[PDB]
Amino acid sequence: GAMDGIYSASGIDVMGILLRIASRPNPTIDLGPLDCSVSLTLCDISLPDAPIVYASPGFYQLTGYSAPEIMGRNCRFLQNSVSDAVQEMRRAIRAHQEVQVRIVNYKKNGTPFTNVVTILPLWADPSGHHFAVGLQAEL
Amino acid sequence: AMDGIYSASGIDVMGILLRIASRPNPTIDLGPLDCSVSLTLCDISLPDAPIVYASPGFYQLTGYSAPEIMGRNCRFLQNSPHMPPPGRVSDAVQEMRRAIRAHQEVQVRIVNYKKNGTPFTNVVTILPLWADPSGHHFAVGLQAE
Ligand SMILES: Cc1cc2nc3c(=O)[nH]c(=O)nc-3n(C[C@H](O)[C@H](O)[C@H](O)COP(=O)(O)O)c2cc1C
Ligand SMILES: Cc1cc2nc3c(=O)[nH]c(=O)nc-3n(C[C@H](O)[C@H](O)[C@H](O)COP(=O)(O)O)c2cc1C
Repeated sequence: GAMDGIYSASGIDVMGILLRIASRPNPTIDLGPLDCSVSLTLCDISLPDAPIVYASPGFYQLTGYSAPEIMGRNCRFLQNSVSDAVQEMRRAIRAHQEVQVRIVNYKKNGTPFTNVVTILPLWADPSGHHFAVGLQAEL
Repeated sequence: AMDGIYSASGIDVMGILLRIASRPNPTIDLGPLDCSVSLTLCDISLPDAPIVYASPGFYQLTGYSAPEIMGRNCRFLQNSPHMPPPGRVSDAVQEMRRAIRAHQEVQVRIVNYKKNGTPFTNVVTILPLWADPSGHHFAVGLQAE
């Protein structure tokens, strides 16, 4: 039992999330391949204002932020050092629909980028937690 | 087309992991994995099983960089330039060797050396893949201190 969870330092089971992605009915977006450098956030929609409960190394690398600086915050801070992508994401998330947009975001140093953002709200799990996954990519 | 914007290497590592997760007759329970996991992918149909991909977690765990380790066999991790040669060879090495050869899952613990010479008890798990559209067999390794 000393090896329980040694392959997730966060104790988050991202692979559980991957399984949900693959199992979703009526998938509308194909992610294509993901590797371990992927920018990825998990937000708990079951908590008020969809706070970040996990971000991959790839997200920190993309944005220049660190864990204490972003954990527990809504992803919208990325939009500031407004776009119709914002409302497209708001509405999709509300309907629990998959959505993909391009939108201008900003790294910690204030540098703007065009971020290709995919959000899969997925679903509330029997515990009631509701992990939404977002993937980011600088184009 | 947005295909491949979420894998700069082109490789579907996470599709690889998912297949693994749901494999029949598992022998080891991997447990939870996150995106920091140290991971190597080796093409064992190519001479001396070269690394064709290592995760950010692998470079963070071991201290090497991509161009230092790509194309190389993973055994360099058993070597510190600042240790004396071994007669004391771990059973871990043979177990890995024999498992790889039989396309068998295997999990051992063994001493490796970060690039700065520090030993760590690496818990290495090696899993087999099926022949890719290539006809090539791969092995996925998961490392962790
Ligand atoms: C899992 C997840 C990841 C998200 N990632 C991003 C992102 O990378 N960039 C961004 O601008 N918005 C992202 N968002 C969108 C914002 O968090 C927010 O939902 C958006 O601004 C619409 O809501 P609002 O009108 O209240 O601000 C993400 C949302 C979720 C649920
Ligand atoms: C995917 C993969 C990952 C491996 N990862 C490690 C590792 O992290 N540490 C280690 O000491 N050996 C690792 N090995 C083992 C060596 O690469 C090699 O197979 C082992 O030393 C046995 O072969 P040998 O007797 O020729 O040295 C890995 C092998 C494979 C195929």
